[PDB]
Amino acid sequence: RGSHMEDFVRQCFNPMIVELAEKAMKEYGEDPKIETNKFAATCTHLEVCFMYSDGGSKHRFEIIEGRDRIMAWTVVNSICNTTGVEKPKFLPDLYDYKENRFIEIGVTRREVHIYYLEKANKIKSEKTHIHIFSFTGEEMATKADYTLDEESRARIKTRLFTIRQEMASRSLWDSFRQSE
Ligand SMILES: COc1cc(CCNC(=O)c2nc(-c3cccc(C(F)(F)F)c3)[nH]c(=O)c2O)ccn1
Ligand SMILES: [Mn+2]
Ligand SMILES: [Mn+2]
Repeated sequence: RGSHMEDFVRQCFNPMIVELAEKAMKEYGEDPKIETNKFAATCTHLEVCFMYSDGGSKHRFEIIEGRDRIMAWTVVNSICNTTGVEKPKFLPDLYDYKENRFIEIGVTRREVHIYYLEKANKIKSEKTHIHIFSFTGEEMATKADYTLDEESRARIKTRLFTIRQEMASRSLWDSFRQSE
């Protein structure tokens, strides 16, 4: 209790995103009061996922991340049963109604190369698109198909570097980097 990471997450991120990240950690047996770095990562991942869905058209994306585990699996069943795409192994983040594929969003504190390899080895049915962002402004997507336009993607990298900057200004970034 009483971690600077917790008060920064509550001050930096959206109240709804903080609430959405708290439920996800509660449900998966984690405690944002103590597991404060994973609390900051869950909030960051949520925000990026929400800006990404805002980058396309109105009915472009279906948001999977940010729903309770049971409701998230229900909507992918409807997506699989009306489109014909195969059921993803683990839960993804989005679905592309324009490109007809699921999307896996990733935010990393390392080389964009390593994370995607990790995210690719657990989805052997490589039908799901994988998209990595980085806190240093680098990105990395499947088949070089970065899905969105450059302006929407650049907005994501800008916000990511602001979070890393605010984290470092409070001497929190060093603990956040050497923990992923
Ligand atoms: C906190 O609730 C959870 C939930 C799960 C299963 C569901 N998870 C996802 O869907 C997911 N998780 C991450 C992620 C972010 C930081 C650290 C880690 C890891 F260190 F645990 F690997 C993963 N990034 C994504 O992009 C992503 O989609 C697992 C654990 N905790
Ligand atoms: Mn997810
Ligand atoms: Mn993800």
